[PDB]
Amino acid sequence: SSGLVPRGSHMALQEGVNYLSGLGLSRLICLPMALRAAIELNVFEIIFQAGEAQLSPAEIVAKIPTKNPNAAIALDRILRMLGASSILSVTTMGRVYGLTEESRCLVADKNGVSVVPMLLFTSDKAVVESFYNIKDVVLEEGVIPFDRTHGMDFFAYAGKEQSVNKSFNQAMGAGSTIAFDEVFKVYKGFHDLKELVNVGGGIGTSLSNIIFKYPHIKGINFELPHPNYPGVEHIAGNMFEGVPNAQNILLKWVLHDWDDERSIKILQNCWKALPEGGTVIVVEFVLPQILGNNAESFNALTPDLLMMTLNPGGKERTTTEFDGLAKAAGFAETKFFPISQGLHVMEFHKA
Amino acid sequence: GVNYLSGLGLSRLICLPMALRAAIELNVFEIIFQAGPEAQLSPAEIVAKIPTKNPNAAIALDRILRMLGASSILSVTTMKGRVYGLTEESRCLVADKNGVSVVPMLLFTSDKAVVESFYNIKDVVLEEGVIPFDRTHGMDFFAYSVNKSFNQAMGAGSTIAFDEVFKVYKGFHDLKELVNVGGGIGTSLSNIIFKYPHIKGINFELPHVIADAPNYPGVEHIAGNMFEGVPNAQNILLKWVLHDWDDERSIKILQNCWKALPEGGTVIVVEFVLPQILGNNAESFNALTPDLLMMTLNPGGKERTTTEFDGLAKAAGFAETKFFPISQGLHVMEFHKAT
Repeated sequence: SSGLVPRGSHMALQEGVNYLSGLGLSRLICLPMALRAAIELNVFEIIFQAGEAQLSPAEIVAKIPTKNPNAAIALDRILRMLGASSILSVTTMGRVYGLTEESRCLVADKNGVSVVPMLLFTSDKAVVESFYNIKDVVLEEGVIPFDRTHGMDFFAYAGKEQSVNKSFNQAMGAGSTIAFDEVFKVYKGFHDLKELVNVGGGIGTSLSNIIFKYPHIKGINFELPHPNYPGVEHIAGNMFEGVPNAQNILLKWVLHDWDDERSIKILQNCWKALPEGGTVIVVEFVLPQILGNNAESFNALTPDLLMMTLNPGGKERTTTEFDGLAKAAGFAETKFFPISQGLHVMEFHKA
Repeated sequence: GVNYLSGLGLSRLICLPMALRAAIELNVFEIIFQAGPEAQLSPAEIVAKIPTKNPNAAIALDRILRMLGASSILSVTTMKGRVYGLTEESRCLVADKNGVSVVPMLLFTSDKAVVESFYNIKDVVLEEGVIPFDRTHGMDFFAYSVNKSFNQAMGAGSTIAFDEVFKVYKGFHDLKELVNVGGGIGTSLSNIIFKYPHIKGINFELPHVIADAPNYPGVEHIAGNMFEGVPNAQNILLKWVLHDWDDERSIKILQNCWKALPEGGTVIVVEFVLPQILGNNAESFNALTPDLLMMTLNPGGKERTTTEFDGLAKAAGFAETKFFPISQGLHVMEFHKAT
């Protein structure tokens, strides 16, 4: 950075509160809805296909299935908002728009994975409608905002509206693939395992991907009664009643669905299923001890608030809190492995 | 190497306005303010001022406040939990000495009926002449609680804007006569004349609106249609009118103003303007956000740059445009008829 900056004298303060600047807080609702529209119009892939390209609104709508003659002027009102917010790069000539580091993740990789399914689910109408009632969690004990908004719970609602069910399933699948891609680069604890029981989790995709990379692991997928992957045996059951005997257990985004008392009971059922020397491997985002405006913080705060609206008993936790859960279930040794951006793998070791 | 893991954090964009709305509705910002200047309060201290039975209210509240602190809407100090205070932007969420804040506008732009319509904004790109609100709710916006939210949003915004106009712009002091085009029942013009009592005021509005209007000091009511003609007067006020209309209709209004003015007369225009270069700042979003709301609610209208406003005035026959920037994208513009 060029330039010499003297400490110098103290900046003179402005007088009064300028309420006109506070009107700009309306940017907070407009930006996510503008982003959602641009995702649904495929703007980011259209830009990417052009190659550090920057495209005019006319060039972008040329690739959108519309015949609306005013499409470009309409689209520019949306793109202007994304450019002002640094989601798109802008050159003012009208304006042309390109990708930024922030928006590269909206373009699917070689294997078709991006963050788009997560973003579309977390801003889905049924979820956003329930966010209007998040304050009820403060005011009334035991109220679930989604249930109050829709008169049924999230999974009952998703079973009626298949559009919400596809959207949720694709979101969890994308997030899991993204997180495990990073886990497999950093975490070394699968290396010498011979058996792993996945407790919770769903269809068995994450476990099958572990066994692909660690072919000596014999997998068991343990799940509630409702696609068999080789080397993955499927067992139906309720983890609050018991867990099948296990050399090692995998808990991938399970504990954050449950309050402390229920998370402790899951881990106690894990403890009694393990032999001496067995391990629980926990994959979770961890709340940083000091929050700030950074990816580590928002990767924990965002699922925390979505949980508050869909399932307020669940919550995100700090490393200290995770260690507290482990000790309440009788584990005496805990190991923490930072992966990236707040994602951690934790090992709870049975004596 | 694309960082997809960090990109999952873009879901924070929907979480932040909903946490902010919850905190406004829990009255969090006024509770912090009443603790005194530079106060920072724990969640337990804030919950003690909120009527609730719930023994876990403080823990639940911290889940919302944490988000606003991490996003810089609240200031944060970490004790051994966090304490929260106001920042420059959240100070605007507390009423000032004149009783008003930006809260009504924030609550309207994130209101349920508005946000539900935002889901169909892509239909404006895809299908000619679709109005997102109409497709969402099966009827017009004015045909469609919500009317309360809308009126108070527009009233708070106008009150905040004009309190600043009056401080910065000195062009009302020596006017002798003023027509307010689209003045409603004339309240706003009456309040201008209260501040500047030498102005002779004319409230000009459609007949069914003026039918309900009371008598105000210094104000004469005249009924009619601004697209056919405007009353003769020395000066004309267009406050928040032109952004409701496309270029052709705006030029027609201004051509009617030009006809109604004497040589030397002026149109005074109060609007937010789009900056030439957009940035992550209120000067950009104070025009971008109304523009998106109109796309969802009032097709036809649009926000404009200063250069575009000059273009309208010159096309309507005015000889000079004169700009008085107020703050944060708000401008007064004078369009002068040649003498």
